[PDB]
Amino acid sequence: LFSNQIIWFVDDTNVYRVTIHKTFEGNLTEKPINGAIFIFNPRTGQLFLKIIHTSVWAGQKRLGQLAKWKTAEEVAALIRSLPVEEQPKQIIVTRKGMLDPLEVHLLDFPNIVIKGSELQLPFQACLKVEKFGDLILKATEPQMVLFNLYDDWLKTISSYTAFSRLILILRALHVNNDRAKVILKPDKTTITEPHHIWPTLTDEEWIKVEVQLKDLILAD
Ligand SMILES: [Cl-]
Ligand SMILES: [Cl-]
Repeated sequence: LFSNQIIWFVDDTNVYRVTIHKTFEGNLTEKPINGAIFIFNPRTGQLFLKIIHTSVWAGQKRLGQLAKWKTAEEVAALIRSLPVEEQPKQIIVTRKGMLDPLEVHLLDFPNIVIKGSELQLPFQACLKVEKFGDLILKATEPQMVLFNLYDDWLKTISSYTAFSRLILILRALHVNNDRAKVILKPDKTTITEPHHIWPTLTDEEWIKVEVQLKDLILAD
């Protein structure tokens, strides 16, 4: 990572989502709720959040499988909307089921290398960060929203350090949301700016937070 090649991580985990309910009659219903594709540039912190509205599933079967294909279609659509100089050189899919759908959808983009990964990058943790969760839940149509997942960090730290910090945050939220949120609020006065994702912390506070997040992930 981090060279002069544009790299995107693509996480399709959260595209097809449902609420499972046991009815008074004893049967399970699985009603879809809105999902999202996360498309993430680890060098710049750019996130393209493509919100997937439940209308896309209307009249369809095997929604989990179809979701992989929907994701590939949407990644291709995003690429086509961008100038060539902004298109990724590499796409790293977080789940192996995306490899074949994305290959088939990107045949017109011979410069783009697609590969899988064993990295633990749980963008699903973002669903419990209110500023994404409510946005996704309340959407009434598909849309794409841009974010900067590194806030103002790159003013003083490298892309490598920023990526590592983000991964620790996401993995810790994933493992234990409530404890991660406490670690990320070290003082009564700790705030997150309205346009930021993460809290405003001193350098010293971040050092302590990063060790605590890592320990939380290790405890599993
Ligand atoms: Cl998969
Ligand atoms: Cl969109």
